Amino acid sequence: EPARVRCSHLLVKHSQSRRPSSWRQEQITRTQEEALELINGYIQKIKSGEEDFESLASQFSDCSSAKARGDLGAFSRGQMQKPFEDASFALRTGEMSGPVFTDSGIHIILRTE
Ligand SMILES: O=C(O)CCc1nc2ccccc2[nH]1
Repeated sequence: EPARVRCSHLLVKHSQSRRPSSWRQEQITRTQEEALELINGYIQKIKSGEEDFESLASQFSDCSSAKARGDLGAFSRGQMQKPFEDASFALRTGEMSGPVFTDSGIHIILRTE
């Protein structure tokens, strides 16, 4: 295990998220069900090739790392919420997670380093 991984991510928030607003929407109104549908819709478009992970994240991620095309930079263990940390460290570089759940909402993660 490396000390640190670098990942990008795409966050979809929902109305029950820890903090239900984002840079792109003043109040998050979508239900958790709609959030997971969006996430799965993204996974299937990135898989077929119709959409690009980092373009989607710059447009639609509810995390302000959208401005950096999803890039969170490098992080060690003990910094990120545990489910996000665990999914990140289990990816190979270039590999994308399935849906990942944290208090902030639902994520997909791309390990870059
Ligand atoms: O806008 C916020 O409240 C923070 C968004 C957020 N929450 C995260 C949790 C884990 C990793 C990245 C994350 N980005």
